Amino acid sequence: FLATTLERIEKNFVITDPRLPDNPIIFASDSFLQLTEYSREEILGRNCRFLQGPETDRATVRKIRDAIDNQTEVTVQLINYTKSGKKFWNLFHLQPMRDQKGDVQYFIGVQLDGTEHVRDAAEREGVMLIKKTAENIDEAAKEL
Ligand SMILES: *[C@@]12=NC3=[C]C([C])=C([C])[C]=C3N([C][C]([O])[C]([O])[C]([O])[C]OP([O])([O])=O)C1=NC(=O)[N]C2=O
Repeated sequence: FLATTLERIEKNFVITDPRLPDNPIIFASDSFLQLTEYSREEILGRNCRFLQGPETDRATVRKIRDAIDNQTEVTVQLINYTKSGKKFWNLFHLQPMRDQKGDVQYFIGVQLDGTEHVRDAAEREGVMLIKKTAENIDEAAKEL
């Protein structure tokens, strides 16, 4: 699956379609593929939960479930795994994308990878970056 211009935006993100069974990934940027080690054909049509593994905090996963069910934004940190099983920390931001009547049409997820759980200045700078990125992608996705 060749990258669309959207997917060549130089940021780590995915877009899912909550109309399709299990809210699957339909767009995944090249940097997301580089991070996770999967090809685009391997992850399209799958729910993002395949990135989770034994050390993933399930309490945090439930925070994300609740955000999606209530169609609201969330920002959390959790451990995720690459295809080859390497752990990374994921500073993750979710937000819905709404149409001209205000209904959610897609979800946008922005991921910032790190080697540790961040706090204080590193957390603040991380969250500044992922929120700004989410806004950029919301604009890009308006024409999908
Ligand atoms: C995945 N990012 C991500 C991006 C979007 C836009 C969405 C909608 C979800 C994710 N997930 C969360 C996952 O798909 C799921 O929502 C949760 O596991 C909670 O639901 P379940 O049914 O499992 O309780 C992401 N999960 C990750 O682990 N990493 C991300 O990058």
